[PDB]
Amino acid sequence: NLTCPACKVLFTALNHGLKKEPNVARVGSVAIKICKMLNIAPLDVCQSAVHLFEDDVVEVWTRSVLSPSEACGLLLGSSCGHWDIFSTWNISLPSVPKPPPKPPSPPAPGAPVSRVLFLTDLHWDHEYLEGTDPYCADPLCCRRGSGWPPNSQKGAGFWGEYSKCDLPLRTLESLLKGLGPAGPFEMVYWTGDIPAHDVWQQSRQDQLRALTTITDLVRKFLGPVPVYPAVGNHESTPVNGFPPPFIKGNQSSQWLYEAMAKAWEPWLPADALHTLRIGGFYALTPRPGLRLISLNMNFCSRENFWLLINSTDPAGQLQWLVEELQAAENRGDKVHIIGHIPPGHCLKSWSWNYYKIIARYENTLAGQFFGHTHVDEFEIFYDEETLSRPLAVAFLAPSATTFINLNPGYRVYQIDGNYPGSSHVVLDHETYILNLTQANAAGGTPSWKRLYRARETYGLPDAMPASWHNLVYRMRDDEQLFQTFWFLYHKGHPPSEPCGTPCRLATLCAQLSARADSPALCRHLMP
Ligand SMILES: *[C@@H]1O[C@H](CO)[C@@H](O[C@@H]2O[C@H](CO)[C@@H](O[C@@H]3O[C@H](CO)[C@@H](O)[C@H](O)[C@@H]3O)[C@H](O)[C@H]2NC(C)=O)[C@H](O)[C@H]1NC(C)=O
Ligand SMILES: *[C@@H]1O[C@H](CO[C@@H]2O[C@@H](C)[C@@H](O)[C@@H](O)[C@@H]2O)[C@@H](O[C@@H]2O[C@H](CO)[C@@H](O)[C@H](O)[C@H]2NC(C)=O)[C@H](O)[C@H]1NC(C)=O
Ligand SMILES: CCCCCCCCCCCCCCCCCCP(=O)(O)O
Ligand SMILES: [Cl-]
Ligand SMILES: [Cl-]
Ligand SMILES: [Zn+2]
Ligand SMILES: [Zn+2]
Repeated sequence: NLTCPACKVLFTALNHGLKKEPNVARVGSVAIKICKMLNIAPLDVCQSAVHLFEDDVVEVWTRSVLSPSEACGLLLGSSCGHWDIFSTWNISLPSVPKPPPKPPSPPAPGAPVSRVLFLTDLHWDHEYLEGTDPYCADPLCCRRGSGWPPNSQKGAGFWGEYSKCDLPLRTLESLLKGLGPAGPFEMVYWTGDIPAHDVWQQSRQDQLRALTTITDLVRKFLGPVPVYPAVGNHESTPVNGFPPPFIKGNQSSQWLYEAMAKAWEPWLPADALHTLRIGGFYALTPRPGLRLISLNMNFCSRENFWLLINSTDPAGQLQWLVEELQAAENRGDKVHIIGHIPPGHCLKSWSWNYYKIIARYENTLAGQFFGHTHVDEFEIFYDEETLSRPLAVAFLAPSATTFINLNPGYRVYQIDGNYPGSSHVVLDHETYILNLTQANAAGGTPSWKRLYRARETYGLPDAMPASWHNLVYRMRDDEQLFQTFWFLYHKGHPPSEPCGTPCRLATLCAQLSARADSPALCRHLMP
């Protein structure tokens, strides 16, 4: 009734009053008070952190949740406004009828094989310090500010520590030198997450220092080998905050996207840098017959608060994705996709609109590779209508960082080699680790070793989805087999707590949940 305008007026005033930071500072003070009461982190971390966020978090709030149109529609109904914050949305596919489903034929004898190294979640802590308390109250330890191990306890290890601690640069430098046996590689995929988890005290200069430093360190050791990286979530500041392109000004993400451009011009062509400076994604031809696609999965992130304003296909990334897939289908080209956050962890509507595009172009896809989870995992795609036929699989390589309680490690994919008629699909992959227990030991030397090989330990005929599909339900029945998977799940450093059946099924359910908030995919695991 007459309350409808009063709503629109009040929200307008508060939004204006939030232009003035002193009130925002008060509003910020409250968020801190909550931070301590909820024990997200020690108070030292709260104050620093909140001060970073309040400015931008309040901006989106004024532009979205507390916008008069949106808010009034919620309290009073459609009569007075419209509430659409995380409303659902759809993507339109082309008018081309999908060709009959078709799987790749296995490679012929003597066919060349390509090696592709996969690096993700390096997470460099430039403040990392040996001897400091690994058990500190702060969300990140083993550094300056962590203090020192109380009561004659062992401090942070020299190369790293099995705890909430990221890596020292020397351990990262060590990784690059020990790729001899893992190589030679034809190209590399790098799905971001370079900074550490010390978000409560990260200036843009701190962020870009890691970008440049780490980028130069890679290009140096790799040399002529092209590296194709993707955007991670820890790479901007504030973390997870990735304003879509329609946002402009100093609060835009231009500083980051343009900084990446300079650092990566040697690796990428012109048309890819064009789109990268805009939305943090790109595509290009790495070799004849293949088309690589790097996605800015921060436009699917629940954490991206900028999506409150408009969560509907930010940057038109999905529509841009379809353009490329259809083009490759016309050419007959295959496709690999890399991104940081895997689709199973995206926003619901985003994830579903993605699932369907996979289903449509199952024949075009030759690979999907992701990270962010820091553990060794995968996710299988099925036909949309029935979720019965597996049609694609994504690989969730484990992180390089120890964060948390992990052995460092990276991933290497053996794929169909560079030759005409290549399917460009994965044939096998290998995982290498660093056994810190032995490296940080007295008189110990860093030694990278192959933890295992895929088809070897799991005895698979191929790396196609069906093989993995069978693999999942197999482990549901056999206990000892999962205990092995559990071991490799943690890069050779599993937890102490045994994984009970509920832990097991939870883990296994995730392997099928390539789509968010859909219990039907875990129907077969428990009746
Ligand atoms: C990384 O290196 C560490 C080195 O400590 C490995 O942990 C060690 O693994 C050995 C055998 O795998 C185990 O030690 C056992 O000790 C018993 C008696 O305590 C002895 O009878 C056995 O012959 C064996 O030596 C134990 O799990 C562990 N040792 C210690 C001192 O912690 C770890 O397995 C390595 N990780 C990888 C992925 O290779
Ligand atoms: C919310 O956003 C979607 C698309 O994201 C952005 O929205 C536009 C405002 C613009 O910034 C685009 O460049 C971005 O992609 C909007 O839906 C799209 O709207 C455009 C028209 O601008 C249209 O061409 C597309 O077909 C639409 N696609 C979809 C999936 O909706 C939507 O209108 C935005 N809502 C508001 C209130 O701005
Ligand atoms: C009545 C509706 C119930 C739910 C409302 C919840 C919103 C709370 C957010 C308040 C943030 C504090 C900012 C105060 C800014 C004051 C500006 C006054 P001025 O423009 O005259 O200077
Ligand atoms: Cl140190
Ligand atoms: Cl079928
Ligand atoms: Zn990470
Ligand atoms: Zn991440």
